[PDB]
Amino acid sequence: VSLSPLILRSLAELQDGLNTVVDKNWRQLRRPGDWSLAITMEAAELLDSYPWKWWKNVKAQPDLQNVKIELTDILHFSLSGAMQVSDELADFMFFPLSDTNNALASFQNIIRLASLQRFQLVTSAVIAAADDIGFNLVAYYVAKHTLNGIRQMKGYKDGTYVKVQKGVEDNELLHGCISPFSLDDVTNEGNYKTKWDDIMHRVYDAFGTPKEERLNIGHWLK
Amino acid sequence: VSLSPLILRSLAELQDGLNTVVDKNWRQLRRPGDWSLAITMEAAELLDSYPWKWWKNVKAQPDLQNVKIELTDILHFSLSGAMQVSDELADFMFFPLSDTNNALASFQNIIRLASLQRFQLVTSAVIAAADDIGFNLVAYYVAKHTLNGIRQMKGYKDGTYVKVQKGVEDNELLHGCISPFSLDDVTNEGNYKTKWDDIMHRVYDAFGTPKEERLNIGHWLK
Ligand SMILES: O=c1ccn([C@H]2C[C@H](O)[C@@H](COP(=O)(O)O)O2)c(=O)[nH]1
Ligand SMILES: O=c1ccn([C@H]2C[C@H](O)[C@@H](COP(=O)(O)O)O2)c(=O)[nH]1
Ligand SMILES: [Mg+2]
Ligand SMILES: [Mg+2]
Ligand SMILES: [Mg+2]
Ligand SMILES: [Mg+2]
Ligand SMILES: [Mg+2]
Ligand SMILES: [Mg+2]
Repeated sequence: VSLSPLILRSLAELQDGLNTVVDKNWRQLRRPGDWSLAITMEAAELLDSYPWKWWKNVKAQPDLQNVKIELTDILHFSLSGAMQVSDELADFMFFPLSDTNNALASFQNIIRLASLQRFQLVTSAVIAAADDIGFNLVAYYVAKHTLNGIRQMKGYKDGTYVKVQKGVEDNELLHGCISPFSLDDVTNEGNYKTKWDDIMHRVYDAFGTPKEERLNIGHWLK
Repeated sequence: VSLSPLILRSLAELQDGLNTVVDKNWRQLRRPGDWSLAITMEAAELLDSYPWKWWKNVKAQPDLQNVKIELTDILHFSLSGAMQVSDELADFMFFPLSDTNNALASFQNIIRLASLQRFQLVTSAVIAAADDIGFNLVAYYVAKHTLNGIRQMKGYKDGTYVKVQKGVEDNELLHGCISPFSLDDVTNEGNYKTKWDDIMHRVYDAFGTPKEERLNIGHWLK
């Protein structure tokens, strides 16, 4: 249903920090329609994790691990949209999402909500989806946030980064960085920041980031 | 603005024939929401032909030739949707489409129209876009229709087809199959069918289709 407001605020802080790595003055440069488009396009990636096409590889299997990654990407963009516009559940999300027909309908409705700039509702939708599917959305967020920062360090913005190397997409390495961590670990009121820092360092390890280039949890929090 | 109704009807006939190659009973198996999803996903391909991302290869150039292909793909799906539901312009398309901001807005609005199952309006939008950009939509349709059929012959539906070979995407070969043909050639009331047949054989040539496997224009027309 919902995250603790203190956890949500820390996620928002991380998101602002990441947006600032991309551009120092992102709050002036970006507009709500940018985040609508970004969510639309991640939702298309999410939809394409399923075998929806009736004319192309009809017996393909759903990439349910990639679903987690794309929902996490949507979260980054819905947090970002919410920092620019206030929006001023059971209608548009259909459970269980393990049913492919429910997933295709629900994730198409995320596109509609994005186009209406209902970013907070999109955030609520992703939280509800992670609860239904049963994955650790907060831990996924911290891990992908870290990979996002790594990508920026390694030339994503100037077109020199390569996402798939030796048969492995960078995103795939995140699953094992996160699996040691429980839901309680990453939402505990007193100790969550240390566990987020642990996730970050596991991701930096996975990409061989030199120690001097690593940004710890405190870099991101206000 | 609009095509001749006789030209539109022949396109619809070709579309029905192609849909029948994919599945004999497509008219029972498919539902309007399928075509909405298909158009959404082609519109995402269309949007991704532009350098819209502010965090990833920011100085990339638009793939304006691929725009033509993706609009043509949308047409196939909007024709198909219109065969299942009646819908029972200047608001949602913004010219010139050579302006990237106009294109991103317009093509996002195609997604909205698709989700509303306004398939005839989507068709009108594609016709208007081709008129504005200045490409031969009918010739593009016939060429991609032919490649679509070829793909089905070569295992697209069972996952054995390879779209990009030796650095060239199959779609790229279509441009040169079409460039000899004028707008008048492919819409002339008396002779258009022969010119469509010519396009088809040029596409079969490009993919080395044995003569016995080729389907001529008459296969597709009622
Ligand atoms: O201003 C931005 C731009 C991008 N992203 C992140 C969010 C997603 O997790 C990720 C998606 O990158 P792609 O793989 O689509 O390129 O980018 C941000 O957080 N802020
Ligand atoms: O029932 C169908 C399914 C697919 N297509 C065609 C339309 C598009 O031109 C093409 C897109 O194929 P992809 O490259 O997305 O897979 O498929 C049809 O015409 N009818
Ligand atoms: Mg993406
Ligand atoms: Mg992806
Ligand atoms: Mg993604
Ligand atoms: Mg496609
Ligand atoms: Mg394409
Ligand atoms: Mg396409």
